[PDB]
Amino acid sequence: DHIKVIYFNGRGRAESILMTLVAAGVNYEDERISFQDWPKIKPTIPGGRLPAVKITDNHGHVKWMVESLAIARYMAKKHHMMGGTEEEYYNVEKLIGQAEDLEHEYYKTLMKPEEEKQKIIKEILNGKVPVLLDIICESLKASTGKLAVGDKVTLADLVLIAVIDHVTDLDKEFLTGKYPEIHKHRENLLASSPRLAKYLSDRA
Amino acid sequence: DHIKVIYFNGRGRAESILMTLVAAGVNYEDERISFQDWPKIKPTIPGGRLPAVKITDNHGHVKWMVESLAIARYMAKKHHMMGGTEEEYYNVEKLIGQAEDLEHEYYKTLMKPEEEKQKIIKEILNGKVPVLLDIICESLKASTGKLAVGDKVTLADLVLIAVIDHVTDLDKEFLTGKYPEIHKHRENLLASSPRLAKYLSDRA
Ligand SMILES: N[C@H](CCC(=O)N[C@@H](CS)C(=O)NCC(=O)O)C(=O)O
Ligand SMILES: N[C@H](CCC(=O)N[C@@H](CS)C(=O)NCC(=O)O)C(=O)O
Repeated sequence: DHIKVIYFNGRGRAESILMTLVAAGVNYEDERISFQDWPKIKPTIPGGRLPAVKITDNHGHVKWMVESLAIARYMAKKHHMMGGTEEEYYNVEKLIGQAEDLEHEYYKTLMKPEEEKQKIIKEILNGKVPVLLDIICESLKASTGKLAVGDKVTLADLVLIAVIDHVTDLDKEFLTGKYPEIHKHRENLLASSPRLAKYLSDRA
Repeated sequence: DHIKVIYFNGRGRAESILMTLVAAGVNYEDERISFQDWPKIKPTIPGGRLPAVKITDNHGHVKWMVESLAIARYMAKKHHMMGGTEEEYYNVEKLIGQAEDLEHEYYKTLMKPEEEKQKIIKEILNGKVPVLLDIICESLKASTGKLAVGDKVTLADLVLIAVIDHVTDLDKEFLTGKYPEIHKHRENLLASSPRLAKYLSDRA
């Protein structure tokens, strides 16, 4: 199957999809759409929104998928990255939900004039952000292995790395000297997934 | 097992958990915590946040669960409400993600003075809300059965009903004469789940 991932230029919602395929060792085509080209392409995308995934097989079948984390969960399940038991499934989902909570705080800062952007950053960094980082640390602490859940890569590992990258976009040193569990998780994940480490280093 | 669901007084994040147990016919204890009693109870809750679920078996084991939709997904999976195939799993998750997007627009209106609350309501109702309602309508259209995904209740059905209830909290008539798929889905769901219909009618 040819898998084409269609998104805007950056690590936004598509990152969960990209990292899942990378970690699972699945080949795919990147299609980054520029702001200027979007109006033309928008009507050709079922549902008119990105990320979208177009899967084409060698017998002419075309499957369109939308909703970034639903795509990511589907692919993760296919490649045994959603937990091997019900309990591990719950713990995978628990960390995804916590990471997504944190992501929504980050979202508050987007498409705002610099002036109120810094006010929001200060608000969230003095409010919900450290609360969620600690809660995530507790989730990581409870793992029986080196990763979010056990010793094998799950979607939870991938969503966490992406959201932490957004936190450090807001304040580069926010995690410095703090949250040892999150730092250790990043080390362990990159150690366990050379494919992901290479991907993260290569990223434009 | 005794299942105790702990939340604040209302339909907020706990609703997905409550509706899942109701639809699956699982008995549980409701524990609603008042604003005034929260400070005392907060330290006794692992992670210090609600919803939380405490499950106690008849051999003294105590299991604590947090993160509302991770709990809901876990319970839904246990009771065959997350899809019967990978494709149905994806479609369940697609509608959950769409419904949660809509929920986050609703969240924008919370804990705001009446003045800017109405400005935000007008903004979202003229912006992302109708966009997401239509996208949800398309998801429903693509079902092979009467419900969100097939003919049997899934977590997607339940999350959708709860989020639509929040939209109508903001504007009672927003769906009137519009979004026929959403109206039909509500009818079909209540028809298919007398347990849920009774629960929704009884709600305080
Ligand atoms: N629930 C999201 C929704 C994606 C979304 O918000 N897409 C926006 C990203 S800019 C979009 O494509 N918007 C407007 C447009 O397509 O014109 C997902 O994770 O896929
Ligand atoms: N991701 C959410 C997080 C829940 C949450 O935001 N809980 C708030 C609801 S008011 C809370 O308990 N907050 C503050 C406190 O416990 O003092 C979930 O769905 O469970």
